Amino acid sequence: KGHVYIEARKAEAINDALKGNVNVFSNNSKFLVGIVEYKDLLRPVKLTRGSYVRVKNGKFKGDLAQVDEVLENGLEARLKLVPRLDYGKDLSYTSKFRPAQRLFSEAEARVHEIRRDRDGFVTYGGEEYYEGFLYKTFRLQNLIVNSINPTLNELSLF
DNA sequence: GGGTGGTGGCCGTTTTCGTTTTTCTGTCTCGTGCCTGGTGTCTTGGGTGTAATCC
Repeated sequence: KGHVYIEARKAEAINDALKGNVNVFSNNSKFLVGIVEYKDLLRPVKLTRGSYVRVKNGKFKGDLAQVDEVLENGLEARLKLVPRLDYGKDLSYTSKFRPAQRLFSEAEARVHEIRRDRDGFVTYGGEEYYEGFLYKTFRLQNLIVNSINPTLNELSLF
């Protein structure tokens, strides 16, 4: 970030390539690059099913999960979460007023608030609930699969 | 119903160039004293002076 490279053959060529630009610090702060480093400036640079992942988007941010099914297009990956639902207690959400999490129990939703499709698979307000676990189409940008440090609650649960 | 979009949330973040008194501290060209290698001055004695005559 903040570093811009221009491939020229003379210093004044770089000067005029960066001249006439207001998005450039007025200083001519330019440094040469070693032969080995030339290719190092253009180097471009772990998502598996059953991989423990966390969410960062919308209301369910910061919730660990399991990647369930990846779409053929390669942009959206299904997740297995522990729902955070209110059972119609205050329906008449964000990432700061959210109550705690708990696996879907069909009995509670039936008693308080529901189209049963298969055994354990419940479609509730556009949400997929398999065996009490939250299923929804999560965009790959919304999820973290690398560098996840499991917490105490995850050891207790996972 | 579903496409387009203001939106509230979330998320993380910088850059046009536009005064006063002292003591202590660290450089500073500048100077001086030194020094050593080419050189300085002495003085003896024999050659280079000199002088006549031969032949």
